[PDB]
Amino acid sequence: MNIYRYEENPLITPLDVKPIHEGFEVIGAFNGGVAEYNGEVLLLLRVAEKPVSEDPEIVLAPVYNAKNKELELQSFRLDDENYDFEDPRMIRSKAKLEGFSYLTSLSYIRIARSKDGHHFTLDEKPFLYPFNEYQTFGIEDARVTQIGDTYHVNFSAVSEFGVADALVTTKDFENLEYQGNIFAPENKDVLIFPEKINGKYYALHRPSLKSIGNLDIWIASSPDLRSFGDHRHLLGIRPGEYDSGRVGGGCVPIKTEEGWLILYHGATEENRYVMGAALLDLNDPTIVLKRTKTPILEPVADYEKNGFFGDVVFACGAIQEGDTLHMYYGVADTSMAGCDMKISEILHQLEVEA
Amino acid sequence: MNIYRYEENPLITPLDVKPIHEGFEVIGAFNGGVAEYNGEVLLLLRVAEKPVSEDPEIVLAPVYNAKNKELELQSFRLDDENYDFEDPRMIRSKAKLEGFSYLTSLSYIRIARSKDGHHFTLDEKPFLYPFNEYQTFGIEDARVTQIGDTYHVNFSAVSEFGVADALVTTKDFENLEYQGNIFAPENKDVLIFPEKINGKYYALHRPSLKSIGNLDIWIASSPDLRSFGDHRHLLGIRPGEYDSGRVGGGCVPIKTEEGWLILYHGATEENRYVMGAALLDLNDPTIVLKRTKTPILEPVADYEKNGFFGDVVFACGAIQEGDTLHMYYGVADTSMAGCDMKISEILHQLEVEAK
Repeated sequence: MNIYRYEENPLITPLDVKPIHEGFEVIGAFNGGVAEYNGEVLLLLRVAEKPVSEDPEIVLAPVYNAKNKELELQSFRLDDENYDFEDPRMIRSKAKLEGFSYLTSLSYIRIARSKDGHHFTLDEKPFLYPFNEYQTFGIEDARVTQIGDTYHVNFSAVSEFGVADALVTTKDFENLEYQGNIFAPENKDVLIFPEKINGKYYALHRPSLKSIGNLDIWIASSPDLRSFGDHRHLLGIRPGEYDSGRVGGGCVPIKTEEGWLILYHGATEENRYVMGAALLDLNDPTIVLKRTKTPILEPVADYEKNGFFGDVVFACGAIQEGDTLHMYYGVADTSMAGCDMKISEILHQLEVEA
Repeated sequence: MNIYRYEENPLITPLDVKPIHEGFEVIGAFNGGVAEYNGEVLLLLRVAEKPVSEDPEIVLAPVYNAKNKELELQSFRLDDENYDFEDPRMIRSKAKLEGFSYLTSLSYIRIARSKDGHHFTLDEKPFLYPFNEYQTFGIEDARVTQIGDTYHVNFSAVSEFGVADALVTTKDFENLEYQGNIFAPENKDVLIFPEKINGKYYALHRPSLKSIGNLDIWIASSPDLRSFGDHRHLLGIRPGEYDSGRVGGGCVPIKTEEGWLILYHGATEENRYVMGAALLDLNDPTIVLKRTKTPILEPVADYEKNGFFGDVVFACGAIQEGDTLHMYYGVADTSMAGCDMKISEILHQLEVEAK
């Protein structure tokens, strides 16, 4: 189908971003949430900073102490027989390889803006930086849903208490109002639907489950975009397919005449991430109508295959201009890319494959 | 504490309950939620039933099929090297001992009623039995919060999609309105506060967490007791204490002058379960004022000891009569017991140990 990868890709890399912590290096500027504001495209970049150690035998985990309001560093020996360092994103206990003790970087959100959709300038300062006890290991992967004049910026809040999803609302990206953890841990990939639907707001989410249950997309309703309920299972993993390991919401649901168009990410058990699509009923989005059998975007460019965590495309937002989607995505957990696609052609793939 | 354990304990045991599934045995009638209705104490018992296999090399998972509305038992060999059968409650993948693929029992809720608080009679039939795709492995551990004339009966909904917490409301225990999964998986030990508090309803909860986080009590607010938000961490585990392994909500929060009194359960890593207490700010129950350092109720009577993994008391509700709390609790994973204690003594222990 028509995938127009921008000539300027990758649009924003770690080389474009200077670290804010002394003794740290920027390892990624990625997974940007996407908004239009005052005539410009905004990307709410996840900027990941890693504390550097001169000794190759030792690695460091950055923890924001919320009580003290400063950054603390926990050191580890790579040869510590109690820990596993094989996933570069995390420092895992050998007895709990399904989770993590610490992360290897600390993230926050920084805005970049563009007049043309292709060339971006960073705001001078960070936008959201860990500010409470739910964010000590970082603020990640901000999504943005605009309803009227209000932008709903929701993001993973990672701490020793779990991975929760929290919400900040704003009309101007300057005055921010904190709305709490809208989803309890363990959850992430929360996408708020862009309008009230038959008297209820909705959001996609993605419980991560210890005991039983796969990494599946769920949906919840809400009277006010603060509290959520009537949780339902929506889109499950598919063994042997591109989304055999996990699925999660990607972009904000796109209203079409055929249903809500869901551009979601899927990964295999080997953590190769692609984008796929699904279509939900317009009036009751708890109903799934169609789903792709093959991806709409895969990691094929060199900036998508090679990086901090390779073989990843991870779209966290897009701007609709008629039939065109200007889709922005993380690549390799390293950088930001852009592409244009067509709604009509995604819809056509859905009809063909379902 | 000066606990008065009921002379008739254990009040209700598996021997008192006949199985509703052909071929099964009742293995527990326990963890009962507690309500007062029409001049009687109601216990919303969790009844757990296990199938009996003709072949002792085979164990059966009693799974409810939500399309056909009946059980479809699934067979597993004890000698199957993909599975671990060492926790008799579960069939576990050897690669995922922190979870389960199946349960070896299936639970539902059945009411028992008493005029005197001590002698109970079962309702003829079940009250809540798996009825959707979120309940295929059972309905467990129902709690009851009465607000005015409405009873909020919330419970664990176990399936292949996860362990969620779901809500049914009723004014008479006969006409029930299903309100959906109020908390997403993975959650349980949900206790709805019995009043609107400064413009919001509140519920304790207890996220179970795969990646990072202990088994800690959280709290959430709600405008309507259907949707919940502003999730906050409330009570965490404590290394070296009776609640070093996990905590969870027990009874419905009790309004006192001093704050909300939370009678919660705690367990060590060695799986001994006790009751403790905490006191929350009356106007903002997200604030914790005091917490016990020793238990309020511990397993010491013979019927409280010898659960499969340890001694267990597990209180899922109580009825207040003045200063007296008539507390009902699961014992040893199998049966129900009752005790009386004084609220003033619990507040007094909170004071003394918080100092």
